[PDB]
Amino acid sequence: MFIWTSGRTSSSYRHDEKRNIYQKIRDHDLLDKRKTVTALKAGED
Repeated sequence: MFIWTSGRTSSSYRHDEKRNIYQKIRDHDLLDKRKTVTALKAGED
């Protein structure tokens, strides 16, 4: 979806390496479907 406004900013989305890791771990879960069910939650604090 394009933009109607105007005020392009910096990356901070593709740059940061720790910003493109989430899609990684989740990729490791795809192989957990067989492993035990959910466990040890994680979010904030």
